[PDB]
Amino acid sequence: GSHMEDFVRQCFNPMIVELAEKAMKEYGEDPKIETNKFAAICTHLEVCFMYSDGGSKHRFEIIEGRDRIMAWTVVNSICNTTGVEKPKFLPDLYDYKENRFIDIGVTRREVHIYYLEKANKIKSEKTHIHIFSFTGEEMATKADYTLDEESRARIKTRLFTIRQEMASRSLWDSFRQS
DNA sequence: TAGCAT
Ligand SMILES: [Mn+2]
Repeated sequence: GSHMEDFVRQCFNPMIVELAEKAMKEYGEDPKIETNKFAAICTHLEVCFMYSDGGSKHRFEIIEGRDRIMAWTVVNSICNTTGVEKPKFLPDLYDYKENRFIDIGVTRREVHIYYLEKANKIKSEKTHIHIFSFTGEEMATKADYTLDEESRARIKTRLFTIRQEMASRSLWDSFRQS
């Protein structure tokens, strides 16, 4: 029974917490033990949903948050109807305005470190990468940041708030260093 | 699978 687990459950809304729990269990893993992975998955979900709220109403197909089988089904429907390349790893959103998949990532390292790791470990060229840090930096493919500044700014604000909440509980050093 | 580790 870790502090980190009880922190996560009062920091994120129940719908995000339930989707996180399902994602770790769908891959046979324990929120109670892998508490840093629990917090990261909740963080990734919250950013993806905040990001999809930033568009015009029909702009994005949400992939993140669905059962894996249904996620790939929706990816195949997009690739078959748009002709866009089928990504190798499950993306987070599909941008109907710019006709591309987006993979969002959140990092406690310098933004470019995770960006470059993603820009290889995913290879599948045409997928747009958008990285956010817990210090208010972002980095996106071709410096194309997809949303208005206000929509990205509220994401950066929320991430710094998660950081301060973890730090005020002495969970940040453990989280940052794991 | 998240993303930090290696
Ligand atoms: Mn992602």
